[PDB]
Amino acid sequence: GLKAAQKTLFPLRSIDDVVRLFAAELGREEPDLVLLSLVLGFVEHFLAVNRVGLTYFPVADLSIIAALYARFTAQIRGAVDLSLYPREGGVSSRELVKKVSDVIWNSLSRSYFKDRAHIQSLFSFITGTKLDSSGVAFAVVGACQALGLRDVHLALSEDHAWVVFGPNGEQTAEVTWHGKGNEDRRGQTVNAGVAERSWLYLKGSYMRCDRKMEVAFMVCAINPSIDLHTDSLELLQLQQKLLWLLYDLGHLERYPMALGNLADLEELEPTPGRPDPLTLYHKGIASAKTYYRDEHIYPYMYLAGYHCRNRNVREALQAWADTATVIQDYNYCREDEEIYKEFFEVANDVIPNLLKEAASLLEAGSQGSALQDPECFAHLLRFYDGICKWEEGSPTPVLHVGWATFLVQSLGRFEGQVRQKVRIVSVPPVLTFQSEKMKGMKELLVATKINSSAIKLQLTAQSQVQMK
Ligand SMILES: Cc1c(CN2CCC(Nc3ncnc4sc(CC(F)(F)F)cc34)CC2)ccc2c1cc(C#N)n2C[C@@H]1CNC(=O)CO1
Repeated sequence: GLKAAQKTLFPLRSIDDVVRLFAAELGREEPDLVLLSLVLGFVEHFLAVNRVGLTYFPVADLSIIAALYARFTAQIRGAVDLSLYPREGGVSSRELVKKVSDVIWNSLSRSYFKDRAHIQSLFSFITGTKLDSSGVAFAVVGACQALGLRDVHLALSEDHAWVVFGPNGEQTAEVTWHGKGNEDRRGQTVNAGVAERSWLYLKGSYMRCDRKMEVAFMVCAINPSIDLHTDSLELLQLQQKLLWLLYDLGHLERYPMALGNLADLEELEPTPGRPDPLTLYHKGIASAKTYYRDEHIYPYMYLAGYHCRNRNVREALQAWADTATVIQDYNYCREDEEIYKEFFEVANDVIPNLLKEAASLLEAGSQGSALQDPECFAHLLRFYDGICKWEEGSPTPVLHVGWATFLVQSLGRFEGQVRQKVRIVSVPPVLTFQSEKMKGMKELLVATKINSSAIKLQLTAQSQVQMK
């Protein structure tokens, strides 16, 4: 349109007015992605990018939003000539989807920082011709909606986005980049990534959005950061209000990371009358088990982060052990570096800091430590084992660093008499290792004295010692 009914709430004068606009669109046949993203982007522009407004909330006048909306839709409609792409009866062709992706891609500024903040929305695309990676995929979907292509939907993994189209969403197409300067796979399917068991494509258990999940995505995509020290509290509150609206309407049911995002917000600002963060984290894991075969990593990472912030050492290590149990059924590929870096920091920064604080109290003489709990030691081992198994599914190993020095250190935080209580059982607390690297370490892990050189040899597959 804009249709008449889409315009009656303007001007938007408050974050509550924005929520009413999302509620109205979520009540329609198909919520208007372009309208909603433009509004979120406009508000974020004046609360996070250029804070020049003279009122608390940057009043959103219909004349401004309508002009931006008409600019987008006319750009897309003028550049994508549907007459050239006969549609098979509610089915978009791969050429048509590629054409929409090319129109978005070719409109982007030739040079900018692609990981800058606040370039996620259609407001940034229209005013700045800049988008970040997943913002390109979202803009393709909004453009397809504007063109009447009801079968084109956003597909989301835990670190990438693309589109699905055709009957039941059976065709996939890459429409944006991943990482930096990698392949130009635009227009290809994701079948190779699915078949290779790379985490980036979730073995095919990725999210296939309907339009209301596409609204949930843009709300998660809100970035309240003003700088590295300061968030906009008004943006955070808007994002939290919008996530509760989607929650109430049932649209986070199949969106684990949105439930974790909402829990993280509730931790900073508990909404009176709403469930606790811990309930939300477990709902996210429950969603991942129900809809995605328990193939997602972040539901457990959200939970581990919570337990870590609250110093529940046992429960953090349990959640990290669960994260590794998910990752072990993937095969490491270079495109998976983002989750690799997260595991690397957990192993080499987060866990050492937690166990160091535990060790200091225990050294003073205080009993009942997590360091005295063989279930805790077993979770630490399962965490390493899953990461090793993941790596073993790759082609070329050589994953240096972090791993050996802090593995040895973390092992030594537990006394021999605790480590010795874990039973490591082969198939065909109790632990079964899946990785060949940890299977070979079993007797080194329960020695009274941790043999640092032998453990490093085994973890690095180094076969030789210093000549002298
Ligand atoms: C909680 C959390 C976050 C937050 N993060 C979670 C994923 C969210 N993503 C998305 N959210 C919603 N929709 C989509 S859709 C999509 C794909 C698309 F973008 F392509 F679209 C992505 C995406 C973005 C916010 C980061 C690192 C975390 C944790 C917890 C832990 C631990 N334990 N860690 C590891 C760190 C390592 N180093 C440390 O110091 C401390 O722990």
